[PDB]
Amino acid sequence: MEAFLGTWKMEKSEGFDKIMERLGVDFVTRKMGNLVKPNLIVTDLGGGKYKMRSESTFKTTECSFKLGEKFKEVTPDSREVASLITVENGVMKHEQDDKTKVTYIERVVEGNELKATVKVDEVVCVRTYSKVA
Ligand SMILES: CCCCCCCCCCCCCCCC(=O)O
Repeated sequence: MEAFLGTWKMEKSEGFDKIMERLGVDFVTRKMGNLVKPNLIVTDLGGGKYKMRSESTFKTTECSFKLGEKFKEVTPDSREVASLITVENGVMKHEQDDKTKVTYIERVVEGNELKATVKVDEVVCVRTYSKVA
């Protein structure tokens, strides 16, 4: 998790519309989701716990978790999901099961850039972030 710590600003997004469409996100929310460019703040809480916070004009969302420990998450579009985050060969692997679809998120860091790949069924989205601090 150490590679992911800090603040990251979203620069570009591709395919997020298609992800939201597949997940059943409603029209108004999708309009918002396609516009916003969130920050992502990843913090070490000690004791193996971490927080991810996402700030945007839509809302602030966050979650605190330990690696390899299933937890309840609410997504930004207000689905209740069962989530599980691990790190494997440098890749943060974050699954979200909403009981209809499983969303697979992979985050990777190379230098100043964090790339978040989001997959639902065959749909692929990539969101690229730059390091702020
Ligand atoms: C901040 C905009 C929220 C818009 C609502 C979209 C809800 C779809 C949820 C997809 C799961 C979360 C994807 C996070 C990807 C990332 O870290 O950039």
